[PDB]
Amino acid sequence: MSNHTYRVIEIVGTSPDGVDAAIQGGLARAAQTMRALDWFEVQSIRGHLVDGAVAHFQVTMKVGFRLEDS
Amino acid sequence: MSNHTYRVIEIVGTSPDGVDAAIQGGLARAAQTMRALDWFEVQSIRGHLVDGAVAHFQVTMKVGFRLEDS
Amino acid sequence: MSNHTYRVIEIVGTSPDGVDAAIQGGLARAAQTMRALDWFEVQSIRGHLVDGAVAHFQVTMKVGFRLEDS
Amino acid sequence: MSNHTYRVIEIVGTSPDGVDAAIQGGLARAAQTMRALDWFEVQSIRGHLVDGAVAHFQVTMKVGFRLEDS
Amino acid sequence: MSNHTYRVIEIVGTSPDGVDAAIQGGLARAAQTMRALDWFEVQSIRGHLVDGAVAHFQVTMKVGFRLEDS
Amino acid sequence: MSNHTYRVIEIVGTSPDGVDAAIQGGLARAAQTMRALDWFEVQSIRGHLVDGAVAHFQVTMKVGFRLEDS
Amino acid sequence: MSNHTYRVIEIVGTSPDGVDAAIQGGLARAAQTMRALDWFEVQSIRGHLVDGAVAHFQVTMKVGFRLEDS
Amino acid sequence: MSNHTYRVIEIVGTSPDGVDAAIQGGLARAAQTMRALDWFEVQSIRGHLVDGAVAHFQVTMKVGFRLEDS
Amino acid sequence: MSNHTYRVIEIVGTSPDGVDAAIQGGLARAAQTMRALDWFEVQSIRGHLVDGAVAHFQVTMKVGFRLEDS
Amino acid sequence: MSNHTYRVIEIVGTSPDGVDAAIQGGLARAAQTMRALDWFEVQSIRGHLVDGAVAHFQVTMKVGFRLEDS
Amino acid sequence: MSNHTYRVIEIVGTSPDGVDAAIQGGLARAAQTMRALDWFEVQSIRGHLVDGAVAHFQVTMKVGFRLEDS
Amino acid sequence: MSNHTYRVIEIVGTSPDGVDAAIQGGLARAAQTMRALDWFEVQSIRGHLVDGAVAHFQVTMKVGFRLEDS
Ligand SMILES: [Cl-]
Ligand SMILES: [Cl-]
Ligand SMILES: [Cl-]
Ligand SMILES: [Cl-]
Ligand code: NA
Ligand code: NA
Ligand code: NA
Repeated sequence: MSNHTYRVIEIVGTSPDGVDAAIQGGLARAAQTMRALDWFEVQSIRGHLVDGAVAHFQVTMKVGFRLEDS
Repeated sequence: MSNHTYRVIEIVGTSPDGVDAAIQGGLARAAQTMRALDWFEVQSIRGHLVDGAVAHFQVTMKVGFRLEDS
Repeated sequence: MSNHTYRVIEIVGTSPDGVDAAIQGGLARAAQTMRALDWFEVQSIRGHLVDGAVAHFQVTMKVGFRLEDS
Repeated sequence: MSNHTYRVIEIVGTSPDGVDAAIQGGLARAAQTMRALDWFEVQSIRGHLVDGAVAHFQVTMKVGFRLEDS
Repeated sequence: MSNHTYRVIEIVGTSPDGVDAAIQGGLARAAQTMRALDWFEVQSIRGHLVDGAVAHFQVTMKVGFRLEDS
Repeated sequence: MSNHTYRVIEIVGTSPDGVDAAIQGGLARAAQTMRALDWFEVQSIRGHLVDGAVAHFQVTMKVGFRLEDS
Repeated sequence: MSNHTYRVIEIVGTSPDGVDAAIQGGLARAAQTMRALDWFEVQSIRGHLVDGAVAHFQVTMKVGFRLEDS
Repeated sequence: MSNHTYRVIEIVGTSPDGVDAAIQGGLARAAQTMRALDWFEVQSIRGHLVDGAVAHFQVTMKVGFRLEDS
Repeated sequence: MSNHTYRVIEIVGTSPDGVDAAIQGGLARAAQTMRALDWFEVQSIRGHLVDGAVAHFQVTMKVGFRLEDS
Repeated sequence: MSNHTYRVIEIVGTSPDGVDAAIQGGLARAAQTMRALDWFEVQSIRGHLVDGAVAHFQVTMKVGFRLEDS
Repeated sequence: MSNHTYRVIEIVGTSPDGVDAAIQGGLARAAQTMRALDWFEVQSIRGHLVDGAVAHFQVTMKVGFRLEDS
Repeated sequence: MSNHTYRVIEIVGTSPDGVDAAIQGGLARAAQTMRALDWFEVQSIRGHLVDGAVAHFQVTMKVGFRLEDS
């Protein structure tokens, strides 16, 4: 690596099934329309409540991928 | 949302199961008293150990709800 | 101050009229039933949107007041 | 929210008329070509000067919007 | 611990005799009117001056205790 | 900028008329005897109270200016 | 405790099955060779991606234990 | 500067040479696409190792540019 | 407090006695020059060691005072 | 120094008699078995409470020392 | 050290030749008109761009020196 | 990885020739005695000054490596 640049994106996964589901969900959505993802760093784990249960988990994470062509 | 006001307190949720559990359990007691929980936010994930096993996951949280009374 | 023992709570004042407004309402609402609020400290400035205009600013502030000693 | 996958970007709105103004323009300009901006979050309040008067305030804010899922 | 929840409170101890006195003082006031306290985490050590000496030490700390009944 | 060596100092502007006001006075007062202030950066927004109304906002800001080089 | 002194080392747990597993996994290792660990503290949650899906989570935490005998 | 708006993204610059190189290289690709880079800000300096030698310096950066279109 | 302005500088206080001493000593010299010290704030507690004894406690502080001149 | 390299370990000092004692206490231990410690840095000040009073303070710090000979 | 106080100043070095040049440059300017400097701690590494290259590196650092006379 | 577990130690690199050298220097040492280090992470950049010039930089970072075999 001497000329390998990365782009760091921010997404917020959500799911009623917990942190891992949320992380997993958000990530599939990125890789979906984005080029080979490489890593993710969680920024925060939030949430909304209804009856008094976690309506949905919100896991903000930073996602990195490589840029290439030429 | 006209000009409501919110209250943010800090509860520590605990469970042997894991993070999700600890949070869910923590939010359980908080709601059992309070005034429709609107949102929560994880401050940290700690845990107590006995030997080579997690005794209890400790997920400290910030929960916000309504205070827009009169 | 040698017997002075203060208590710091957290609140989130909202307002469609900016930070100043959001701060002002929150604190007003707070005292409107609570004690003699001494000071406040801004934790974060956020907001919810609709189009490209802030429906309401969200200033969460830590507030403190002198407790009772005898 | 279980399919909701948001994207948080960062912007810096400027204004010679204070924080409120700087925040307002930034977000307006943002949506003026972008999607349905959900929320925003203040990262920093800065400013460039000339004499002893703020030429323009600089509010950098993280902004998020719902992505597309199907 | 599977169903052991905690509440995290904020107090500001004060004393002219230093950090430890301040911590000690504030804590006695909490335990005084509060249920069995469990731990405290210092948040900040501030102070006010008179002749040029620490009029009073201010040690903000977070205090945790257990919630129980049934 | 290769000889430009700036000095960053910290100040706290106060005002009963909100953040904007507090920021404005502080900087004005600063230059009213000091050099050519280049930029400023908000450290914290606080305030002292009386009833439930801010007696004066307290914006502490880091300010910088170009030093002298020859 | 009374005069106990503890060491805080820093490990990183990894697992294909989420935070809990990585947390649990990492500790087991520390326990395999270290005297009764007392507590852990999550420092971060990251993960490598060899594709659209998660290759495996990485939970980095600080583990604390005592030391005294003679 | 009337009331322009800026965009801040995050790139990771890499180089075996060192920090300076990694940043310079990172900024190279960022500019090669974007819209006159105004400023950058280092978020962290990381690096990959093979044995007893630095494989690649990794300087993550925040780059800001213009978005004041219409 | 009409619309005063304050100045915040950073001194490092030192003492073999302990934290309290180091701070008290640090504030001593600061005041011996400056302009009625209003408040202080501890930034960190460090210390130098020779062998198995604390050589000197180092408490870095932020001291604020008046600058509301004309 | 010139080409020295240091290790930073992390210990936790505890004492029934305040911060100083815990700080002092903890170090002594590190010194008891580690080659001339050079510096320490307070990371936190916490404490357990078995009642209204402080059972004992807990001061967690990072201790640094060198390593070179051959 | 029982009565050794320090002052902590803030400067922003600049240079087109990288972080080290910038650090080096800013420091010479301080020591130039200031009394024996003792240490510096980097606060941030920023920069401005022209053609798309680092017009100049900006390294904000905190500089410490001793105060003495009598 | 799959079930790997890593240790993060913390070293400090020093050099008369800037950040790179100190970074490079420090690591070499860790490598001299530690099994194939995998990654490093800059925690700070400081330096001692025995005069107007830099005596030598001090780069403190966290180095990570694995551990597993049996
Ligand atoms: Cl907090
Ligand atoms: Cl960020
Ligand atoms: Cl600071
Ligand atoms: Cl750390
Ligand atoms: Na989980
Ligand atoms: Na460099
Ligand atoms: Na003390």
